[PDB]
Amino acid sequence: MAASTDIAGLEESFRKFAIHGDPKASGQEMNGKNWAKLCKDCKVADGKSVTGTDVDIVFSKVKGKSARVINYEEFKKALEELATKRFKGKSKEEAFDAICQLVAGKEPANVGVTKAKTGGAVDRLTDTSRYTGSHKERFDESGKGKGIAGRQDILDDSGYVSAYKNAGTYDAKVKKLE
Repeated sequence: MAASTDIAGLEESFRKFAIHGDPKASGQEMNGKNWAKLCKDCKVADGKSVTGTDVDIVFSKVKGKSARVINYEEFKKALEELATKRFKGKSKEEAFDAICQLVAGKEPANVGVTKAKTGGAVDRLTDTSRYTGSHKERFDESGKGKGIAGRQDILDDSGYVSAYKNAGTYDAKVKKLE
């Protein structure tokens, strides 16, 4: 419903964790830490279906462009993932709205805030972030790569079997000389 302002509350909670640190980011992306906490605060990572590691895996999968952070589109794509982890078997819409229902409205803090005062953030060398002078996203929002380039998911093999062993000074799997 409404291809733009779909859920609202979910988008609000996204901002809550997105602007965690920098309020000028608006709410375009989210890093692995804030995303990990997002699941924790909303207890989407229940441990029985979705564990901490699995949450980091999803984040490491959907991103694609290396990226310390994922954009809103890939966030709602990640939600579909965790949704199918728990609410699978039901209606696609219900599963998606359900997982969002467990998140929407809350902020990065289970009643009490997380005491983290100890990490030296005094590294203000001006070069750090810098805003005006470093770099901003170039206009490539219209023409992006469908599946990055070659789709690229997993190239996992049985373990590379060599005839009667030996082969070439033992199993030199892409060992420098190839």
